Amino acid sequence: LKIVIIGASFAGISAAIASRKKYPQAEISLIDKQATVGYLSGRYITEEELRRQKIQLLLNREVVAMDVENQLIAWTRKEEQQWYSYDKLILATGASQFSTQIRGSQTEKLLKYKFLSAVPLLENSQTVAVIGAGPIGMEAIDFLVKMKKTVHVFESLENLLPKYFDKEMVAEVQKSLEKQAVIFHFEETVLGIEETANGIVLETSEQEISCDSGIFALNLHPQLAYLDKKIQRNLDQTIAVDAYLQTSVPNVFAIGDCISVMNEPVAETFYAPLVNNAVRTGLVVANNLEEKTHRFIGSLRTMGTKVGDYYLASTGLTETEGLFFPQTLASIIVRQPAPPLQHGTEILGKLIYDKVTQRVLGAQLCSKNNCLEKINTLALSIQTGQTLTDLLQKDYFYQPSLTNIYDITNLMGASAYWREND
Amino acid sequence: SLKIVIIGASFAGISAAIASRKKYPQAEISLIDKQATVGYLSGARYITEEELRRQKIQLLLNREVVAMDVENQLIAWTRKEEQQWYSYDKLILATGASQFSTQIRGSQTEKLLKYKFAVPLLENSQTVAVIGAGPIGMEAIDFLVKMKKTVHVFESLENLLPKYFDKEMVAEVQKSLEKQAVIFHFEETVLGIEETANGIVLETSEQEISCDSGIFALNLHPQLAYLDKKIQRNLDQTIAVDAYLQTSVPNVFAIGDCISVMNEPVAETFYAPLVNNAVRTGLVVANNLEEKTHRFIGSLRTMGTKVGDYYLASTGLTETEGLFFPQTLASIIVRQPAPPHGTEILGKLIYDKVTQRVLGAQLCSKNNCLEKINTLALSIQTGQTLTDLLQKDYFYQPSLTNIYDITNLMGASAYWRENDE
Ligand SMILES: Cc1cc2nc3c(=O)[nH]c(=O)nc-3n(C[C@H](O)[C@H](O)[C@H](O)COP(=O)(O)OP(=O)(O)OC[C@H]3O[C@@H](n4cnc5c(N)ncnc54)[C@H](O)[C@@H]3O)c2cc1C
Ligand SMILES: Cc1cc2nc3c(=O)[nH]c(=O)nc-3n(C[C@H](O)[C@H](O)[C@H](O)COP(=O)(O)OP(=O)(O)OC[C@H]3O[C@@H](n4cnc5c(N)ncnc54)[C@H](O)[C@@H]3O)c2cc1C
Ligand code: NA
Ligand code: NA
Repeated sequence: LKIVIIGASFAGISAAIASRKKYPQAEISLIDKQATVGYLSGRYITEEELRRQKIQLLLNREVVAMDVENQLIAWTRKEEQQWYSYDKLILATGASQFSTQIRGSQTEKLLKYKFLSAVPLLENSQTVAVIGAGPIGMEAIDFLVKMKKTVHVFESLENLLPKYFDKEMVAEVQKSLEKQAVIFHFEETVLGIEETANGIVLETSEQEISCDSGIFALNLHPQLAYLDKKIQRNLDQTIAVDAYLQTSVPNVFAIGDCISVMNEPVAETFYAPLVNNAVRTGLVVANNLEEKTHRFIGSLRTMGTKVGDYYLASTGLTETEGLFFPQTLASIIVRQPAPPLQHGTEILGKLIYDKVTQRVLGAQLCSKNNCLEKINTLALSIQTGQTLTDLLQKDYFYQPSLTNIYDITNLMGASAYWREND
Repeated sequence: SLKIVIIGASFAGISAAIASRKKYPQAEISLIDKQATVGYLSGARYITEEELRRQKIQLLLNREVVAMDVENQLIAWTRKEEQQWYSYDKLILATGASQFSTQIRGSQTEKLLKYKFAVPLLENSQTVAVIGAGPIGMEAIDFLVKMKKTVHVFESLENLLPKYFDKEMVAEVQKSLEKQAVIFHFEETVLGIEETANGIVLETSEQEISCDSGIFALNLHPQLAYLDKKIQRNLDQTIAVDAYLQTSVPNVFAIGDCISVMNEPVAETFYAPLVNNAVRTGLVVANNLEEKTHRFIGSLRTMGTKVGDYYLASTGLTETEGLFFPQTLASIIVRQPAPPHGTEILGKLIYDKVTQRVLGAQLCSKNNCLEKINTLALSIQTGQTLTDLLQKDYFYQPSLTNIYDITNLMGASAYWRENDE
């Protein structure tokens, strides 16, 4: 069996490794347009580790073409094209193509994040623009605040990390950052950028702002030129796959940032470019290369980070995006002093559930205490179809010096349950 | 005007009271307890009488229930050596763990202390004995080591926290304590205790050990003398209940420590007097006083603690516990350095070899990863397979987690390992 994987990153390396365990005999090739793979960027595994695991790393080769019916792909190394055949093809190409509707976005003064590899332009900057307040955006605001720069943040949605939190859950986080030369512009889109000799002017749907330079923190898209046209694609240009991560054509699969994941209990498609989706989809394709053995469970955009002094975690549907779903969403917020027997710092928890079915659909957490791991529990609760009643009584552990009497996770479900009984 | 009466104003009882109020804003709710005060911890106030009072919860303290009549629905208590009767529409039994019970000869010695019932007897002792290496015993040892006493630990099972960990998982914690004058006697049961003028001698299945005093760290049982003999009970004396927490008689329910809980997947009925079992059964029973609406999920004996520099957590069946079940169980150990190069996180996963259903987990590390046990517990209690655990959602962030969560990894490792075979 010849398993060929295009993309030697999180998704691809996971698929490679997972494939090696399933098929100890199979010939496995990992292809990538880079000099070396194995490290995080802007060193979790060594080429020797892939090698010890009988995985051929064909680097410096950029895939440029495909032939689905003859089952071949073509890469271009040292100016010379070369075709390669496959029995199974796994697309783990990620998303790095910069595609915007911003006029004059090709300014060298507008840094495109992932390509980051601090930098002269930023150090010589006093005021910097950040386009996008998603996870990538907040990371940039963080490093810019450390460098003591003035920051202008542009976000089309209502609040910071909009796809993960509802306004009230991060209102304090924003104020916190506002006291640190961070200036927010929500519900404002960057329409164009004028390059001056010593800076840039962001032309938004509301005004013009001056900055010395800018960081593009919006989600990039999959560079899928090499893609065979017979392969079904989604409107947003991601590759369409079924619950087994197979493309619309025989012997070709796609994982990670290539595809659009699904939040099943609410059967809706969305693009969640996260490391956990990359690792999970990769480990799973490996068991569906010949037979539809294990359905991908889907994604809930589960995330956890730290913005300043605040630990923030999120998973599932936000109440805000509930306007676009059939479920009648309801929510409750719980405040409970941190685990040292309710004496510690406040922990804010929001739970989103279906008001009719009482199924848990989303959760948000904000605190100065690092309780982030609880998001993995809340995520599991939603992913297994629990109701307020189930969450309310799930097992949890108590220890007078380590926890509170009743876990905030269980309490979130109970509080919602009680409120639903008037 | 439903009159709900709750005997026992502790974790279980107070939870039932709170929950009963939520469900019945217009109900008469009485909380009865033989103590003077309520809402204090043990082992500094988690609820004030003023609080329960504000929720219209009739606090009837200094009253000890000594009898009840199921047929006519009444209970009787002794206040100031004068009996009194009280009626109820719904009665919730939430008394706790008090009764001292053991077949040890001479256990009546005054030199053998019962944990929970700076002590003179212990400070005058240089060598103290602890009977039981369960959670209660591990705390006594902790207390004793801090007082710099020499400790002799007796445990019928194979290792410390036997109902929570298999031998290899706590081997380093044992050595850790043995450097602090703790001497362990596993697979050794105390048969009798001889009292001397200045100490005790413990007759064991293997030898005789001298100590100045001893601590009984075995689980105490519910004081159910007042119980109407009409209520069905288990062999260990706990009160039997159906999935909705009702006893075998009309309008009487039992929760917390009076009760035995279940691990449905393996059809195991056991006694696990834990605060989490007390609180959950208390909140659930309040919804089944009339119609059976919500089945109590049961318990996995989920636990988390810290011994020395070690954080230990457990949930479900240990490999050793599994040997007691017909179903064949397997396990795998996973060592993952903590995030970002950090200290080792050691986890063991127990699963059904045939169905690949996750059934138990154990964690040990110098890193506080205990919360991960709540997640593993949810995986088991929810019926996940190794495959489900392998791909469950988890969050990643370079400064806080590893690339692939150890919880997911433990499931994947078992899956892959099973594939090799
Ligand atoms: C600044 C930033 C911060 C982020 N922070 C987080 C975070 O904190 N937590 C989190 O979960 N996620 C985070 N992400 C998202 C995460 O990095 C992605 O979800 C993840 O990289 C996806 O993995 P992948 O393997 O699918 O794609 P990639 O990691 O992009 O790998 C794809 C590989 O394919 C190769 N390739 C592409 N096209 C071709 C071709 N035509 N021919 C040959 N090879 C090709 C590339 O060289 C690349 O190595 C962040 C992203 C950015 C940009
Ligand atoms: C040393 C020690 C350490 C422990 N550590 C932990 C731990 O770390 N984590 C954990 O989860 N659990 C721990 N536990 C167990 C935990 O304390 C119990 O599971 C919990 O207290 C049970 O709650 P309950 O409300 O059912 O009973 P209890 O808390 O025992 O309360 C019963 C109440 O009923 C009253 N009562 C009894 N009889 C009568 C009567 N006849 N009439 C009127 N009132 C009566 C009593 O006054 C008492 O207040 C520990 C126990 C001990 C001894
Ligand atoms: Na909706
Ligand atoms: Na067995």
